[PDB]
Amino acid sequence: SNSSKVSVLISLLEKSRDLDYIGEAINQLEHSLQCAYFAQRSGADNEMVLAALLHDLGHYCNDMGGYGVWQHEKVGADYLRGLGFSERVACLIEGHVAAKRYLVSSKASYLKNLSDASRKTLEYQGGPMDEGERRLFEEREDFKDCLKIRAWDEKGKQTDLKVPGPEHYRKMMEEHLSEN
Ligand SMILES: [Fe+3]
Ligand SMILES: [Fe+3]
Repeated sequence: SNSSKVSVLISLLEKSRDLDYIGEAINQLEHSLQCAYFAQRSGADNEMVLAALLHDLGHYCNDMGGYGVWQHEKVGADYLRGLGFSERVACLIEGHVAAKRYLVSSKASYLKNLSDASRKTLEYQGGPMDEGERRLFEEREDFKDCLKIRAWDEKGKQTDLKVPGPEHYRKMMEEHLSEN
């Protein structure tokens, strides 16, 4: 079914509120919700919103500071592939880490924009990209969308911010599973 797959996701999400914040300022649920809030606010399609909603899903579905889970972009992507999510949502989520490594190596002042948690994890994710590694990232057809998502992940750290719950994105997740 599709109503149960999303019922597991919303269950996985709501339980992140009870976790260890992984060094951030808001719990892992508000971080997920604010990203989807900023994604939907920009007028982006449903695929971009869901990707931002589940970009750090690999932190609590199964070693980094500890400020997170190893390959949380890969683990989070693989988990959604099993549910039937599109490859676009998978790669956008899997490329959210590489998006930061690109922005840091490109913008000489992007490190300050980073959270304390995200900066510490960079020393586990590969640090600043080399000259040749950022070459391949720019070759991606979703090179634009990957940078927009990471911008929402850095912006989604607000403490005094009201954001719709996971139930607001339930219908969006159900319709997405039907298209695939
Ligand atoms: Fe992340
Ligand atoms: Fe994040």
